[PDB]
Amino acid sequence: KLRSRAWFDNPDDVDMTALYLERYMNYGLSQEELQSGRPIIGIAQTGSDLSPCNRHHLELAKRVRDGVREAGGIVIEFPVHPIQETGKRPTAGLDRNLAYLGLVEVLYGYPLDGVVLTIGCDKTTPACLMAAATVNIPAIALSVGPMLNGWFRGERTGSGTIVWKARELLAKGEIDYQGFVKLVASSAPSTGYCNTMGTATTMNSLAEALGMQLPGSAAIPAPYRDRQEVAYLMGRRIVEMVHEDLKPSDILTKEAFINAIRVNSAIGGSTNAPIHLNALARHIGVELTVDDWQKYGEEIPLLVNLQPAGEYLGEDYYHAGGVPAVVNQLMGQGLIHEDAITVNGKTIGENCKNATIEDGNVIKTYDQPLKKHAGFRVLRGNLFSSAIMKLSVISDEFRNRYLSDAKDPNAFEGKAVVFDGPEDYHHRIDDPALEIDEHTVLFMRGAGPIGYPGAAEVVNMRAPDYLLKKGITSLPCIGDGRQSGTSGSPSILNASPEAAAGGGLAILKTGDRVRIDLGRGTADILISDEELAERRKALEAVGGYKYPESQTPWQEIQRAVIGQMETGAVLENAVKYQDIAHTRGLP
Amino acid sequence: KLRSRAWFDNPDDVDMTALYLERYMNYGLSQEELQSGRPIIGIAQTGSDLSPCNRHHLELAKRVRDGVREAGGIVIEFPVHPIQETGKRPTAGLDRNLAYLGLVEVLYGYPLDGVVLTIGCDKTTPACLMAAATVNIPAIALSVGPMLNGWFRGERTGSGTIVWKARELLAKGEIDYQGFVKLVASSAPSTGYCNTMGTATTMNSLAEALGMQLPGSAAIPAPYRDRQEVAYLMGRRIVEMVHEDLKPSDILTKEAFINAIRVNSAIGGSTNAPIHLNALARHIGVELTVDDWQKYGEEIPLLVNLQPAGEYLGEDYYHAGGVPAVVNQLMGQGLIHEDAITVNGKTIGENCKNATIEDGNVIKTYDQPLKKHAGFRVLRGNLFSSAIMKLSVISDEFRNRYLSDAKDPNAFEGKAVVFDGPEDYHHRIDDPALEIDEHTVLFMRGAGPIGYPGAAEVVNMRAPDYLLKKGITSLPCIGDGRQSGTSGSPSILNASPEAAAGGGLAILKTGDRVRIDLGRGTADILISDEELAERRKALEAVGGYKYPESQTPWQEIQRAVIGQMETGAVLENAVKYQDIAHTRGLP
Amino acid sequence: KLRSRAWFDNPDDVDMTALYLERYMNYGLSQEELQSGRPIIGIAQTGSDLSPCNRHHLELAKRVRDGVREAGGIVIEFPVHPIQETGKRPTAGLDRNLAYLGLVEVLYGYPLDGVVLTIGCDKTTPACLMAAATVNIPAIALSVGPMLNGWFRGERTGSGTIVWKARELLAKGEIDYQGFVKLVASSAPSTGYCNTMGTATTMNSLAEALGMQLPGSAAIPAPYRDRQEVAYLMGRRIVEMVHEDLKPSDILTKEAFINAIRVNSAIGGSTNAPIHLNALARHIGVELTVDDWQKYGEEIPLLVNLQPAGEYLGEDYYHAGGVPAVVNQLMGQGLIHEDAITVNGKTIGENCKNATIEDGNVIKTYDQPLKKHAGFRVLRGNLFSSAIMKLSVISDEFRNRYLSDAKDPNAFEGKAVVFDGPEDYHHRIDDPALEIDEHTVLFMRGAGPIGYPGAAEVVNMRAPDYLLKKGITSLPCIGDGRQSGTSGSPSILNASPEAAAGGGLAILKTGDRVRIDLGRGTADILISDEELAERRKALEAVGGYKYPESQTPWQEIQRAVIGQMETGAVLENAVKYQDIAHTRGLP
Ligand SMILES: [Cl-]
Ligand SMILES: [Cl-]
Ligand SMILES: [Cl-]
Ligand SMILES: [Cl-]
Ligand SMILES: [Cl-]
Ligand SMILES: [Cl-]
Ligand SMILES: [Cl-]
Ligand SMILES: [Cl-]
Ligand SMILES: [Zn+2]
Ligand SMILES: [Zn+2]
Ligand SMILES: [Zn+2]
Repeated sequence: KLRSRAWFDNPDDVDMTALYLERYMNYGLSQEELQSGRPIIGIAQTGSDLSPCNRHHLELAKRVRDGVREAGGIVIEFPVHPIQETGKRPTAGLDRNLAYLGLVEVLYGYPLDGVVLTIGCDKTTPACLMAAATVNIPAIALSVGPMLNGWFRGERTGSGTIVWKARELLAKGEIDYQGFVKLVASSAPSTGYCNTMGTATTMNSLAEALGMQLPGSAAIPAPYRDRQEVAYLMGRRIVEMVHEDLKPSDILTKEAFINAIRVNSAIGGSTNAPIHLNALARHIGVELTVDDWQKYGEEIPLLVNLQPAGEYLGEDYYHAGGVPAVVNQLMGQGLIHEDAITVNGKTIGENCKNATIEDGNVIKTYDQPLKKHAGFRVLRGNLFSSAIMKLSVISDEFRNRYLSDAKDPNAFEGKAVVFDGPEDYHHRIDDPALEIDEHTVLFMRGAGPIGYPGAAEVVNMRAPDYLLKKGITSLPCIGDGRQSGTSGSPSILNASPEAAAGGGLAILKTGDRVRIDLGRGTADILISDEELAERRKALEAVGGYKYPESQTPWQEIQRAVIGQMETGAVLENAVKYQDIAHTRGLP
Repeated sequence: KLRSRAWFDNPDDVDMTALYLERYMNYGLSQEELQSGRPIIGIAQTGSDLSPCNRHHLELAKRVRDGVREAGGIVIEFPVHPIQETGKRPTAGLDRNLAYLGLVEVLYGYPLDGVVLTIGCDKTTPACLMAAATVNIPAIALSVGPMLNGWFRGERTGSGTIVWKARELLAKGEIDYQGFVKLVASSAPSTGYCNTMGTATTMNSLAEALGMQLPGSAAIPAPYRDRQEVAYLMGRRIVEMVHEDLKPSDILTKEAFINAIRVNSAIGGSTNAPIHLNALARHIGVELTVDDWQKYGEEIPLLVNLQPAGEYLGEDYYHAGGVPAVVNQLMGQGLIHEDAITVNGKTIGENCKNATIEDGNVIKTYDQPLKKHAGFRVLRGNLFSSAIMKLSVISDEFRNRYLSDAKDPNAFEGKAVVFDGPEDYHHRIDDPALEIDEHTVLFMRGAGPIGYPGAAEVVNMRAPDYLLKKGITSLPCIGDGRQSGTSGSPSILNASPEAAAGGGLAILKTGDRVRIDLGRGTADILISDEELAERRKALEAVGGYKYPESQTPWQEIQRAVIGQMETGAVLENAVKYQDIAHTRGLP
Repeated sequence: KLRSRAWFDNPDDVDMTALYLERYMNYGLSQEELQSGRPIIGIAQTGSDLSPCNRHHLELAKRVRDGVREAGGIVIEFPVHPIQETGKRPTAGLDRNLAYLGLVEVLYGYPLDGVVLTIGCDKTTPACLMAAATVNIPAIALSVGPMLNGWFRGERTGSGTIVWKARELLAKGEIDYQGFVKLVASSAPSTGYCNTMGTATTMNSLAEALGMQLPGSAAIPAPYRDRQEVAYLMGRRIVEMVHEDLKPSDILTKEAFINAIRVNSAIGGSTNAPIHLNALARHIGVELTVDDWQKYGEEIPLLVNLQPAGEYLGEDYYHAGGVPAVVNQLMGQGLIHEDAITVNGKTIGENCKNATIEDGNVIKTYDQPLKKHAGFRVLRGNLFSSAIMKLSVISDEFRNRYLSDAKDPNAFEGKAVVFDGPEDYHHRIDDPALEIDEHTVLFMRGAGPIGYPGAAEVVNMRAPDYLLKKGITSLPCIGDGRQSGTSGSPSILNASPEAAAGGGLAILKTGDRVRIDLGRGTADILISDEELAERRKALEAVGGYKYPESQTPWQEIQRAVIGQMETGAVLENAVKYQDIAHTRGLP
């Protein structure tokens, strides 16, 4: 019944059994350990020098080993392909699908009965969970946790968030280029990932909300001894999960994805969460669209008072009660599917029914929330088939300026300024010839999965310095790229199809009038449908949208099969491989 | 001039520089270390629990770190995707190209000025060297080394080789199925890779002969303290190589490949060496064909008395003088390109001019060799466009039986028995209905890069047990797969194109007369050219050669671009990416 | 000039040089590394499973190694004998002198040119510094740092301090015996030592004030990446200190001890600091008495607002500016000997001249201090030749009750209740027959270096529960033992000579009137000098003071040479060994 026995204890094939035993005993494992029906537990290790965010997982694996051994298993630790958001060029999103490919190969083709997935930095959570979904042997995820709180002259400084606030304090002469480095260094005072509500905190929280972590695990800061005890408890549990055959497909049900969509809104989750969870849904065989994110999550209020939306940081999120406290608030409104089973063998409802808010400054009750209507809205129209807007970081300046007109409520119109990539933007934003005022919507195209190739976090553009000196902070930002989860920009992201894939962004000229109507969920460049096909005819004639040639073999290989962000930016030909450890391997 | 400064010390982009610094300082590296022009040295780490052969590299990296620090560099250790020959299913050759892809992405897209490649198990050497070739920043390779000698009742037992000798001592009732495990376990008495002249010993020796290791490094057994001192010396040297900009393209010249072809013959190298070095040649932009292997290497004699061809093991190879002693014997005949520069900054001729044979039982002089004419012969004909034959392991039983006829010298004819994969063979070999005698040539088809998908080491087939009980040991083996380097079978391997790619093997019927003529280098099934196209017409009509559907996304992705073993079984669309760290990234 | 060459590079003795080289090369060190005049740097490692407080030093040593290698040295890491305050029975003070003995043997008898001392838990700081003082090769100390702040329902909880507050919240029915464990576990949320102003924080701060750490090093919490960068900087510096021959005797001058006495008062240092620094003074050959502590430190105000005296914890102490900020406040009053050289090669005055208070809630200015007159007073009389009183934790309840009488200001009298050890006290304190009221001074005898043997932290006795239920919290505590540095008890400690050494405590009967006069610095049992010798005659006649027989060989060996706490509780025959690396070895 244990698939590892086909390698280490196969009486029908004496020759090959002796071959695997010989190699896997050369650092002291005994024949009896490998031939006594003990679960072989992989640790999918994401920590290294090259991934500082996840590096503490090298130490946490020691506690995992204690739990596995004690429970009767054997650990085989092995590496996941490196991903690092602050490091990989041109973009670390290029590499989520590559790490997925390799991890599928290890889980499928080696004698592993179960796996501990070490998650942390932005894309390691989906890469690990996607591969676990495809192979579908029992799997449990362990967050490494955020860095400790940053401290600067008595105030909390958040990683990532302090950058966008210092990039406006530097571009206004109020901060030099040397003290800019000190204010940023203060925000990374320990090991762990981003300590704001960035993509990493989002995805690790959602991994718990999905049922893939022990309750309370996601929020624990990396240097806390609580993280080390949880690592041990997961080592014990994954062995029992093997005996129970508790698989990702048993846990990652539609109602688990619904719980995660609603927790995402309540915690202020990143605009990257729909990309990664739609990816995961497809790889486990559950249907989940961008429209589901609006349907289940748009009207959920924001409860977690964390930067960039709020004031506090990861340590405070943990002390306040973390994911269980958030789930418990949603349970009080009947907005949690409480019977969804989780890795610890209990339902999310049983795990969270007694979770209280332990700090009311950091986590708000549902009825007195931090902000209402904090989910995602999907915008459609001639600009793109889908894009989403981060409603949780709309400020009162943005609300009072743009969303306050009696002629057209919850809607605005303005002039469009288009940049073709982040380099084009960084060379034209401060250019006074552009005449960027209070009625301008900046566009960023060519930054999607195929165009960049990435996709890259380049949409949260800053206003020109002649507008930031007058007092205009945030401006409408729309693009076919992404943004950092730590961004407090209420941008219109993830436009699908991208420009390089025939999206309407490809034919937008700077100076065209555009109308973003959040009420009717539309996003159109105000032009003729006749002139629309004329711009597209001239495009196909002069060769399609222009974007850089591939620079590596993987760039080229991935560009030929990758789909759009709307559906997870997955390798499209990989999705047919379902439950491959048990369906012999699938089409 | 150091490419790492674009990440850690880029005054034009203050924002992003602060971002990389923040993350890479969170385990204690100082700003000064990262912003003082110090070479950033990657360690491409191949050791893990999942790769027992290479696992000691986790410990060797400590000595590498000492050398890099002392020389003024900074180490960033990161993982290579796991490959393990005794472990990966269905074949570890499926994963050489996947590890290549990921390592290209790390070297190209991270702030690395140079890299230490940790090599060992069969495919880690080419995977690491291929990726280093594509990116072409300074790189040095470190072998982990073989396991210690096996000992069984006073005799040396070799890993891999003891299996083929116990698989014939078990299939003849002279060894049970429990004592079979003990005789094999004795051959793996420490950490390290195979201690015979297998693929790992071959490829690690060739890496030194190519100029990519310090002289004397390849042969050192893994547990020897000499291995730890060499690791430190390489850490020092890679930093100097960065200052000198000594690149793989400077070292991997045509004449380096010629030196390796000739060292391969002298050491008894594996039939997998042409696949991996033709791959490496293409990835560095040097021309190298299977015909070059015959042209430069066929007539070189066998000098190393190691199992499977000979008697001794890896420790003895090291004590006898290792690669330098072999090179020095070839230098005495003027058969080494002595001016080829190597990683230590000296030519291979200067490194080896004083290397002596220290044990004459283990390494023979050129003039009194162990065997003559020990290289590869290329066979062509209607069976395949190319295949090679391992001349160094032809026994006197094989020579006296097959290669001793006055009607046709150095040639034989016989009946063909075809198996479609290793499973078909293991179900028909002992079948008495086959009537396999002294005039039978067994064929193995469907085992190539696309068919298996692998390719897999399945050609060294054993004779039926009714022939092994009479006294017939080795039989002619021909196929479109590979064999283990530890095999003493003089097989005809690496047939290109494979059956699944339209090779002549696809239309061979069991019972057809075949003629292998080593004199004229031909290999034909004795049939009509008219009937040849008829069998092929019926094939294309009934759908092509049959082989398993892909089981994973990577299997499918790789099958669409992988080429044939004749030209390295590389990803064909990857070869256009040349010197991509300096040519901006290449087409 | 490097003493390590007598081992590794001694041309006069070829035989023995080859012997040491052979052994120390067996894990890969080269002959050239050991025979090229490179400083051999020991790391005196105090971390282990058995010493949780110091265990992170096992990880910090990696950064130390980077700095030593980079600077041109070689690291030899070796262990210090385990000491652990929360762990060793019957007392961890028994083992400070044993760790000292062993570390002297390593530094003196091995080829070490310099040493990094890893300090942390209470007694590792003096044990390491004492041994470094005796041998006197260049030495630098590295604190591991405190644990992170404890958090319980929105409030800071300190390790050790939360115990004394929960031992009074448990002994009053307001806390059960299970929730008692949770409130204490919250105070230890990471690796590191006690996060209050306990003995560890005291001694590590004083090690910096003495000049034995890089400026700013003492206060850094253990999990902060700042700790890892400082570890690296010390590895670099110790190599330069070897070239400069900057020795403990150059740094630990009388004026360094004066700086530490005054910093001790300003930070609220533990009553154990005089024991350990008088020990260190004697081992380096500087004169320092308990009277010096009063003379130089009594009138210094308390500036650090840390538990137990104040509100904050170790992280806040670091953010506020740590030791340099405290030194800078004392410099502003001319109370620092600013020209005392420190390990980094600069004077303490140059290192601290620009150190500012960064959080005014945590560190107070000298002129608006937290409390005045916060040092130690020495009490003498017929009870003991010396004892000290912790003036920084005298509460207003203690001040208003006891130190507020017009008949005798700053003085009190009361009834004496004597317990013979902690076991006797724990069996009699709550006994209602004792009738303990507002005019009772509790005594603890038999707890000194010889009696316990310890000495043990047993003097901070709690009031009976019938007094704690009425409202009487703190009572006068006097004894020949110690107390925890985390104690907010204004006790009279360290009585010398102890009862078991003939101190006046040995003849004190319960019920005797005693008069503690802090004004005249006297402490007498109000009895006749005639009756005093009568009680002592009856003692010597009936055999001396009673105390347990030795339980281990070390207990017995130490009892025969150990002196009293007044003079450091050192091995008295060890003090004559001065500068033994250079004076051939001393008498
Ligand atoms: Cl690993
Ligand atoms: Cl905090
Ligand atoms: Cl619902
Ligand atoms: Cl690694
Ligand atoms: Cl041997
Ligand atoms: Cl030649
Ligand atoms: Cl140690
Ligand atoms: Cl003074
Ligand atoms: Zn990250
Ligand atoms: Zn191997
Ligand atoms: Zn301690």
